[PDB]
Amino acid sequence: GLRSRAWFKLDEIQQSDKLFKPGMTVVDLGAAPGGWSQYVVTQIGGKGRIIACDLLPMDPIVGVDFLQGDFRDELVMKALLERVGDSKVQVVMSDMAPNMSGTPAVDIPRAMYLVELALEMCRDVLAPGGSFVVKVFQGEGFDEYLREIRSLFTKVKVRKPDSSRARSREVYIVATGRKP
Ligand SMILES: C[S@@+](CC[C@H](N)C(=O)[O-])C[C@H]1O[C@@H](n2cnc3c(N)ncnc32)[C@H](O)[C@@H]1O
Ligand SMILES: [Hg+2]
Ligand SMILES: [Hg+2]
Repeated sequence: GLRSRAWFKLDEIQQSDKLFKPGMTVVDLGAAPGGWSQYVVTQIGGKGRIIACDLLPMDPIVGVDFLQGDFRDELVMKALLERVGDSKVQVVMSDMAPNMSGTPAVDIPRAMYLVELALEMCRDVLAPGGSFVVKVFQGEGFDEYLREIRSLFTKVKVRKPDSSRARSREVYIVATGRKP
């Protein structure tokens, strides 16, 4: 196809939630191979920019500062913050998901650790009034994580893009209006 399933899931979210606007600065976590950043550049235009990260390498994209490393490493955080600088960040987006073993009592804790890391970076860099979109799986830990996001944002929706496989346990929490 011309674009990946991931690209289509974000297009569906932009259609439903209107997160991306011209000139915004966006953080893209678990960016490889680049669908979400490629999509966001079409919305933020050439004057916006993205600071992206993945364990895997990916093709460069004009307007995207891409750092390849393990987001679980405190060091990689430091380097990502170096690319953000004093730019205000209007959206933090995360599509990170772990290598899955196939056993939920193992895969869910691995996945929840990454979205907890994504929320901690959101707390640290997202500007007041900003948005956070994160891939999360149904199951253990989902209720508490959603409650925490609801306490930090003015509006929160749980989206299941039509492009998301019906068999997949994933959903996307879409939060807008980061509270003061
Ligand atoms: C569903 S894919 C991302 C697809 C991407 N949104 C796109 O549009 O191409 C999930 C990504 O999370 C990344 N990931 C998982 N654990 C990570 C970690 N510790 N640090 C950085 N990226 C991680 C993976 O390497 C994988 O590329
Ligand atoms: Hg990275
Ligand atoms: Hg936040």
